[PDB]
Amino acid sequence: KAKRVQAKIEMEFPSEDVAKVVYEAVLYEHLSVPYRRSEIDFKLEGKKIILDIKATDSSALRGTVNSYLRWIKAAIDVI
Amino acid sequence: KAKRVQAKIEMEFPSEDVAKVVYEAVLYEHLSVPYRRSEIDFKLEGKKIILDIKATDSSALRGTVNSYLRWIKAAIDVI
Repeated sequence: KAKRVQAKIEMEFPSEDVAKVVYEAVLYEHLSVPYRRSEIDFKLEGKKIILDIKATDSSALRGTVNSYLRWIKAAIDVI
Repeated sequence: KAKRVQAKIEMEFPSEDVAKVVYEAVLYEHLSVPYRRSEIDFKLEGKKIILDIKATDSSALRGTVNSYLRWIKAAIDVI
């Protein structure tokens, strides 16, 4: 019985060409997944990586935040 | 190499008094656990709940949601 739900993550990194890097690859596995759950407007601008999300509900979200915070570490791993 | 990582969350609920129950459960659970890592600012204000989370890294950020989102979703099921 949970209604409208929204999440926002920012992250800090060493080089912009290391935020460029982390942001720009997590993107290719985000474009490579149609049928997402449930709403996203990821974006890098500096050395921050910005993640804003939405979920029909409490868990339409949690498993997705998981999904991408690993994917974001999975990206830190090759660096 | 993820320097500081932060997620602000907001949940809107049926009754400004059905959310008051969840706060209280979770808050209890967030507080029947001193030594609680990493950083959590739990504030019920209105029909909305705002879970502020500051962490050491993506991973820190990550698991300090699951157990806490899965607490919220727990409170939800005793109603």
